[PDB]
Amino acid sequence: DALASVDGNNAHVEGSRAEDGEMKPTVIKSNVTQILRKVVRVSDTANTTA
Amino acid sequence: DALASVDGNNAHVEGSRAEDGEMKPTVIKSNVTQILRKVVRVSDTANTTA
Repeated sequence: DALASVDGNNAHVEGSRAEDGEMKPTVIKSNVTQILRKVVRVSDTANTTA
Repeated sequence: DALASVDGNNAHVEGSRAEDGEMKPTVIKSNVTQILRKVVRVSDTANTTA
């Protein structure tokens, strides 16, 4: 919700009222996860010795 | 029933997949009966003779 860059040169009289304020909303930024995987298969045949 | 015949070549690879195998069923032996009959007849006269 960064502020507004409408700084400008606002100058009004005292005996007056608002002129269409510019309230800005928020900004949503979303993301998504990622799957990681590691597999291991060992052959007990080649596992004869230690 | 009867166990599987001696294989001799029961050599399998290391870290391999379990083969489907082989399951032989049992044998149903069946027999039937036989009727034995012995007949005799004496005409009420040879039975009275001495």
